[PDB]
Amino acid sequence: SMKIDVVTIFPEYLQPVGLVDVAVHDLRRWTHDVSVDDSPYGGGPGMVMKPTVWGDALDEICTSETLLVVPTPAGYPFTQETAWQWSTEDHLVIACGRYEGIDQRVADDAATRMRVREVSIGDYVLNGGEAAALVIIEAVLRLVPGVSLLEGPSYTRPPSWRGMDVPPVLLSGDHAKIAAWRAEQSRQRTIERRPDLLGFDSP
Amino acid sequence: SMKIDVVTIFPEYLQPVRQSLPGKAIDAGLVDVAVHDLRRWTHDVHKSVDDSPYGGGPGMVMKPTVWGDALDEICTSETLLVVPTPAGYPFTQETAWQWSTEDHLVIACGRYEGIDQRVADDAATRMRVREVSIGDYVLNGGEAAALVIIEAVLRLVPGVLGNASLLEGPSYTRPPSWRGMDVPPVLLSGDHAKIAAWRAEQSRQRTIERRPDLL
Ligand SMILES: N#Cc1ccccc1Cn1ccc2ccc(-c3cc(N)[nH]n3)cc21
Ligand SMILES: N#Cc1ccccc1Cn1ccc2ccc(-c3cc(N)[nH]n3)cc21
Repeated sequence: SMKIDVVTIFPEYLQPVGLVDVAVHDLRRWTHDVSVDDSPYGGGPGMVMKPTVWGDALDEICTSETLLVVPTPAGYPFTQETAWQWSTEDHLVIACGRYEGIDQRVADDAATRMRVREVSIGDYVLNGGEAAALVIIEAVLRLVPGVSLLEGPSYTRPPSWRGMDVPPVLLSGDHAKIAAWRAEQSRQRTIERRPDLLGFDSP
Repeated sequence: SMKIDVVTIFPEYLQPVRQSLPGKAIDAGLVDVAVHDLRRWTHDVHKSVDDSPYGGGPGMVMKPTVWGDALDEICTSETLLVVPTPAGYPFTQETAWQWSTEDHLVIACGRYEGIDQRVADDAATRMRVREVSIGDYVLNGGEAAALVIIEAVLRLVPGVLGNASLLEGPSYTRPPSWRGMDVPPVLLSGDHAKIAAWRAEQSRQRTIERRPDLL
């Protein structure tokens, strides 16, 4: 059983979402004035989300058992290992930022009462945490109980299509030769596309 | 001026993209994102898009015949065909910059255990094809990857999304004190050379702790 709460100023973006419940919360519901952001101390472009509104939202939503997940380009890497680790958690809260990010004290304050993970889902920049939340939720939930090397190419019928043949070994019924061909394809694809996974220099 | 076509058996998954597009960019003809149900190109009454893998194994593989027809209709020789896959080349910020000046992206979203490899291989004989991974984790299908790619690319196209190496360090804003934590005094010092040096050291420390691979 897992509960996931997602906090965002764009709850609509999360629409693409019994052993797991997912709830989406509008951050603005915790404002009192009739502004969630302000200019950065020390200068710089763009705006930063104020800690005040976040603190009130997280106070209500989180407990000491919560794993608070904060997407950010500056985070620790979120990998399949991370997804395995989080798949056995009772409660994930995903705090989705916008603008140029969230005041650091939100995470620092939260870490005084719960576990906090600032994470990056890849080396590119999004406009906010929502797309990262969808990625994290998908990668985690498919591993929940009750639900290295790159994969090689896959094929299905027909055996010949547009004059292109399925590799004959896959039609041979020889499990050992198929196992070996697939292993070779995987290691070949890994060296070509992700040499770092095998301990070699990146392009 | 960019056209993006997304092909998927879950067209509603792409709803957040069409939502996050400012009307001004659309009416200025800067961008157009269209989403297509793959089942429109199925051949049978059961609208089949998958079939068992040659060589055996778990799960299912998406049929080449259906994808071939869809891409034939949607793509041209000028198309950059983007195919998300856990086994792809890494999609990075550099990739996003490169793709941001393309006239036509087509994103082919797979499900099940992926798409028959002949689809990409056939397409590559008449257009540019890019099999890409967005990170080292496994999704259920290509749609969340398409969302990430579209957002990372379109935020680099001037005026499209409303937005205007070492890791970035921490950021702070009002109030100067909150739950017992003060904003680092240096940021309020008005010594802008010192602030830059402080920020640089924060970046260096954070990169060491979180991403030593970058050093
Ligand atoms: N933060 C930040 C930030 C900093 C500088 C420029 C733009 C942004 C946008 N942004 C605001 C919230 C937020 C959340 C997560 C991502 C994110 C994660 C990955 N892996 N890429 N992008 C980005 C986010
Ligand atoms: N392919 C495949 C596959 C292979 C084995 C197990 C599960 C899947 C699921 N799947 C089907 C389509 C598809 C597309 C993109 C991703 C994807 C990309 C990143 N960076 N992670 N996951 C996954 C996709």
